[PDB]
Amino acid sequence: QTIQSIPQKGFFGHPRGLGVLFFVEFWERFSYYGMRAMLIFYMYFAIHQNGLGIDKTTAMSIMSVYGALIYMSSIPGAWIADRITGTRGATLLGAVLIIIGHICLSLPFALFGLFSSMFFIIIGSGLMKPNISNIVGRLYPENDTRIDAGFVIFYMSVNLGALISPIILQHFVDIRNFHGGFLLAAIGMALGLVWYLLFNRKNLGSVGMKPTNPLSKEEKRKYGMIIGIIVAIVIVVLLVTYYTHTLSFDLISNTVLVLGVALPIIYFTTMLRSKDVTDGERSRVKAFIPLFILGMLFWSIQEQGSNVLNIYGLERSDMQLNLFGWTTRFGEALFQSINPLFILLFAPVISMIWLKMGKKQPSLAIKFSIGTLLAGLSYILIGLVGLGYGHTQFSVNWVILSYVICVIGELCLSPTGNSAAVKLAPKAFNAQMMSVWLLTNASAQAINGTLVKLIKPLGQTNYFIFLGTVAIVITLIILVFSPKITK
Ligand SMILES: NCC(=O)CCC(=O)O
Repeated sequence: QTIQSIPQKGFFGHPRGLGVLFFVEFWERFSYYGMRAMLIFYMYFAIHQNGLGIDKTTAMSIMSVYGALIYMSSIPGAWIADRITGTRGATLLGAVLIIIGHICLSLPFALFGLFSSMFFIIIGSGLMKPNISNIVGRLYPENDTRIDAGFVIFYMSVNLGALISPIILQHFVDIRNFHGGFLLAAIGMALGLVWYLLFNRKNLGSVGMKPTNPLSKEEKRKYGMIIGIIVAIVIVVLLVTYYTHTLSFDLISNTVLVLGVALPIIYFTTMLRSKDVTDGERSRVKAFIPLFILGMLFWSIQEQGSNVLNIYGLERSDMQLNLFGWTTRFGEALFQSINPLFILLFAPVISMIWLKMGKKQPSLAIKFSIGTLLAGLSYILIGLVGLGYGHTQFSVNWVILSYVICVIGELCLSPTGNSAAVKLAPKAFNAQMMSVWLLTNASAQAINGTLVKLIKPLGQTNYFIFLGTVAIVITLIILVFSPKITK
């Protein structure tokens, strides 16, 4: 028994190990969202401002493609833990790779430093993200009802790190000390790794020390050749295009765009064509197709707050917060703190609205439709402000109001999708259903990598109105099938 080897109390009424992983996940998410908040400005700011001087659209595309690959890397990363290392080994290995990637950005390696950093953080996040979360659930016995509250505490560390790191790193953006700020994130991640190394054995015991489905001798040869050949094809294609001077980021963004649209098709088709899925379960998988489209439309607009809305605010607004006499300069990195702050303050509030309803509360489709409509309206709001003011500089309050309307939509959509990924999941395809709910974000980010290229031809203001309209009309179309989709 893995439960007999660990403490069952010790961290606010939950296993002591939830305390070790809260500290690790806080420091890892602190360094991730800190690095991310700075990265967009580090890329497109001029060389004389200590940036890389990359074209605005290419910097926006790198941000969205980087985010897509982090979520896609969870899929092979969960597999490596399930079949090769176990969840403990993948977490430790993944954490070490994330540290290397942050150190890559602290060094004066310009573009080599940027892409080698992304490479290490993509692989490391894939190995750490799904497996640290798996260990949290395995700390609880089969019939223990504390598990849901345990994850509510676990995901507080995620939003706490996301809130605090842009506030701390705004100083490094202001003085243009990008390397200094990226070293702070590397030191932040090092605290999380040292804490795991000091307290993982006595608090996590034997949980996750070995893979659940180990590979047989023949499978090590089979999967080794297939993976070996895929890693060999990617290396040569990138090397031949580099030395012939025909390698651009368009190669990476187009490959990831294909993966973003191909992966959801492969997963849905497998679950529908399987013989280990009942007629009742097959109808729920069919009913999650329009919900997947709504989730994708939601995450498309929400994730654009890290590379489109913030640059627009920095370039077109006054960047002067002004609320009931409280006026101060609004730092560009602090746009990334609005979303995690409102989740911390209003996630338990919206949770009590549904708990004081029970049967009165709306369906999964109505919650997914409310969320996508609010995300669509947030882009209509800022688009109409740009259209109304034109060349005139408007208040940063309008940009903040856009982020606030989008986070309110996330409070309706994000928890519903987590519950849908487990309730609508077939008995044999639980891990595959967690991948489709995860892919609503990855697919949206893969589309965003190419969707940002429409900003120059359409214009930044029309781009916001077009996306917001597309999101609302498709939501209202899917909303006419709300009684049908409820199965
Ligand atoms: N759970 C993490 C978030 O939702 C925050 C992301 C953001 O800074 O926009």
